[PDB]
Amino acid sequence: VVANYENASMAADYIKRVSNVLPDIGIICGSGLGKLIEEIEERKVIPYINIPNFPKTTVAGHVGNLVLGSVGGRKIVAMQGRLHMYEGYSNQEIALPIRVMKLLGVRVLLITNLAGGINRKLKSGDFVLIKGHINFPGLGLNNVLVGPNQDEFGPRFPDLSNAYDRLLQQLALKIAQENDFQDLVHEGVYAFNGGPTYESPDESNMLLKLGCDVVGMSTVPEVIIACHCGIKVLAVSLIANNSILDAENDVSINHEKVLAVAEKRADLLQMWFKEIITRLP
Amino acid sequence: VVANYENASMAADYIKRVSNVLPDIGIICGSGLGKLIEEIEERKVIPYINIPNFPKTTVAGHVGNLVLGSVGGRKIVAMQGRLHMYEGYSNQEIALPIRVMKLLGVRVLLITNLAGGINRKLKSGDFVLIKGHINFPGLGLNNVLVGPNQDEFGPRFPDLSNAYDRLLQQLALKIAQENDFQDLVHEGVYAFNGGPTYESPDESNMLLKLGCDVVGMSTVPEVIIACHCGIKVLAVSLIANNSILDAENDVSINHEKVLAVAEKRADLLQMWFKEIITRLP
Amino acid sequence: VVANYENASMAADYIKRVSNVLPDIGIICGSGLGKLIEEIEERKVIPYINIPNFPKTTVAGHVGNLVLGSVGGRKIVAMQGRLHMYEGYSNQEIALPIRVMKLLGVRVLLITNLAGGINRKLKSGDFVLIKGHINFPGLGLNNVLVGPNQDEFGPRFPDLSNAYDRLLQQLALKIAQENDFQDLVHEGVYAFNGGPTYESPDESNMLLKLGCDVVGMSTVPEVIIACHCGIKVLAVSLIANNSILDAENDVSINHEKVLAVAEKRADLLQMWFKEIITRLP
Ligand SMILES: Cc1ccnc(O)c1
Ligand SMILES: Cc1ccnc(O)c1
Ligand SMILES: Cc1ccnc(O)c1
Repeated sequence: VVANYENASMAADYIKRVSNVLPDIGIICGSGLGKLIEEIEERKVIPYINIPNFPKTTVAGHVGNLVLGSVGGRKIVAMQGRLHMYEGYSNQEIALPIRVMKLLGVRVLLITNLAGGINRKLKSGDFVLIKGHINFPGLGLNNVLVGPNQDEFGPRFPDLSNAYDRLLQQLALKIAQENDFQDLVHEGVYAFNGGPTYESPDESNMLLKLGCDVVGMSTVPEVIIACHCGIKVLAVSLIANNSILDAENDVSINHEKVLAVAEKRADLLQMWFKEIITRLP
Repeated sequence: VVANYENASMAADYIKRVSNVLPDIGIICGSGLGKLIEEIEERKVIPYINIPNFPKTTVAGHVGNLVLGSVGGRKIVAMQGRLHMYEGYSNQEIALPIRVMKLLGVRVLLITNLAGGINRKLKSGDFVLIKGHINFPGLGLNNVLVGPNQDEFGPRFPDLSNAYDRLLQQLALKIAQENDFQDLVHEGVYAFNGGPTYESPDESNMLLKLGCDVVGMSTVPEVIIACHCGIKVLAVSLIANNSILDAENDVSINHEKVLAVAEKRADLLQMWFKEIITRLP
Repeated sequence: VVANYENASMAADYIKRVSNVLPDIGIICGSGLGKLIEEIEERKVIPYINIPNFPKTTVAGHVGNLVLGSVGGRKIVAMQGRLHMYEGYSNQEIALPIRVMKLLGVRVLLITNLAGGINRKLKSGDFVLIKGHINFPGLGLNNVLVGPNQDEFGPRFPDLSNAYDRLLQQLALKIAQENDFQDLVHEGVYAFNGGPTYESPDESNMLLKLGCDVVGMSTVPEVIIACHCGIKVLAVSLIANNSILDAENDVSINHEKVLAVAEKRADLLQMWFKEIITRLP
């Protein structure tokens, strides 16, 4: 199923019939960082498998719902269960849920992820406001837009120089200052590793030389589809470890240690993003 | 349809029946840089869709013709409507038209493209004679030769160290000197970005560190198929912008600005390549 | 055919019925470096094409056998005819033979390859003990583990920091010292170029800047599948040329020169790996 105008429209039609919510904000939450979705008010939970033309996700299993409702007086739509390209999903499967968001009325997309630190000033537990990216799949002929262009959504050759909205970064930092946790908040360049193996010690050393501050396996595909169709983006990484320090000390990373960092920062990230949603212009 | 000896032969048979031209020069012209094709003498226009085993191009649409005839007393074949890998074409679809050129008798392939400047001495409107490349799709398992080797055309493991003929570069520069526009002509290393998103500001900064002079989304696949089967190559980029300066000044690139640069330099590029064809040994 | 638990089990069942050997060591030998397989004792040769669920290899042709028997009193299984990703094999086709090795009882995998030298201290004829890697296909969304995870074999997100066993490197070097050829033995970081074109002169210059010591077109996929399922690895490159010196002197590489280096070092590599097998803990 192609992520075209007709197919996205049929999914949006179903959603509008069931939910009655007209959202102008979308959210995609990272691994262990989804608590906010359980606090959406007057909410409606729609399993992906019920929505016409949504991608099949049963091989990977686990949760996959679209959730609509209100936060801070604002109308939102959330993806509960993100699609990752290391699972084997195609370009068309990644793009269709974002283009449905567009047809539903979304103008701002807020994204979180868990990532590895490269810049030496980053520690486990820090947040990074993403200000640009290095898209290794894109350079290597696996960009999320490879294929026919869907002209109704956007141009054949997008410019990404303003993909990460500057005023949204400034609002996120302002709220951290108001609540006295700005000492945790950095800005940086995100490198997209297709995955699913963690960056090796020598890949980490290479990324340091190339000007990368953070590395992870998500986010850049969704940012590109959003920018292509005119949706503004804020993207924030939670740092699980510093991979350069780990290479110097021969220390390993693993999914269990990552998720313990997520649990440590989940409630603060929930409070931060609730206020960001409330304060959006 | 595989780009094998049998299938390429059937396409060449059709072409020979219709055109009567036996070319020894091939040309592939970049976006907005095709005016020379409209001035081929005693010419024959063959739509791709009529040629057995040529790739289907109707999803992308727009022009797609093979044009045979004479320029400067020399017999040539031109591709009018280039195939780009960001459209989703396979390795086999890109390679078959070049291998048909080989079977028709082509010994020299002349290529132009529109590209972004990385080296600080490059301005909008400059030309770059390409002397080597950095093939990010190739390093990343998307080389145009991934698949079975077609032994009749070339070896399993090609050497690319002489892919860009030195004497052809010298002839191009000599002609620019004769017509007093050598101040526009540089040489440089071409980085292949699969695309279709323009290089981001941080990708541009990375490419500067890695020794790239120019970046674009074409040309390297055709060069590799030509080198594999023994065809000599001249490749010239027209620079639309300097992406490093643009990142420093927060200025955007877009397809409209690119095509205005193409129109500005089209007639000079036409005159240059007409003389190159006339003067080839 | 997916490289899952059921399918790997059916291949292992066939092999156990035919060979009676229960190996705990596996070997994969590089191009022109397979002489040791012809000296396996009380051996059993099983063509890939006879084994249920093994990948089809007739388009590429040439030898493809699994060979079981004894070396130095140890029980081994060898792949005679390696599968390379530049031939077009899928992730699932590369992984299934390694996962069959796991089910048969393999705990240690020994690998050799032919590679190009980047570090300036490497000469034609030198050996490199691989201590880490830079996986350009992996960064670019062509990692061998892209797809559903097969949970019975290993975790969704592997850590590769100990993929190249340190004690096995130390044993290999000790044996070289005992036989007075340690002057040929280096250690280094291996860059994976998907291929099949040799690294270009400008790609070589880039790899030097990025901390790569050696470059080649194999080995990293098998290492990752082995590490994922808990198999220890020793990987050794034989250097055919120095690509940085060749770029400075405008000298070419080709398959014929490569194989002459292989013949020059084949008998020493055979003796070295026989002793390594004998001495494994
Ligand atoms: C959380 C973690 C840290 C390391 N690298 C990633 O891709 C993810
Ligand atoms: C003409 C243009 C300039 C920027 N980058 C490209 O790929 C193309
Ligand atoms: C043997 C050789 C030397 C150059 N590069 C490779 O991939 C292989």
